[PDB]
Amino acid sequence: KVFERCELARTLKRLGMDGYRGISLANWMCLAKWESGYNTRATNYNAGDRSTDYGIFQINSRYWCNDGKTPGAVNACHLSCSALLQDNIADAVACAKRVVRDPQGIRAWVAWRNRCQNRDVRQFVQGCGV
Ligand SMILES: [Cl-]
Ligand SMILES: [Cl-]
Ligand code: NA
Repeated sequence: KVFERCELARTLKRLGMDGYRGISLANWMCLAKWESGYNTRATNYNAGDRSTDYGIFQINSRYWCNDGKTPGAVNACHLSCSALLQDNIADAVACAKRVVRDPQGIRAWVAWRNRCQNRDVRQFVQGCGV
């Protein structure tokens, strides 16, 4: 499913992402936008290290979910990577919460550093009623 901006904004708020571990809703929106374009079925194979990024938040199979084919990987979210490709983002959200529970926080995603950090991100939630 390809989420519409405000539709996604409201969904994340309901799932309790606003201010989770100090991260504003607008930052989560910026992350989803640059990682997948709000697309839940987005998958990206990294031929460089044999891992794959899954779903709306492009969560990596090396540490977070299990896809069985990534070498020396763990499954911190305790989920099959397939769970991260559903239209319902409840699981992807539970896993993203797990990711940011680590010391790096939102910085775990290099894309956030490149396109969201130190920028005016208000635009992602304007007019959405959140
Ligand atoms: Cl699962
Ligand atoms: Cl599994
Ligand atoms: Na894994």
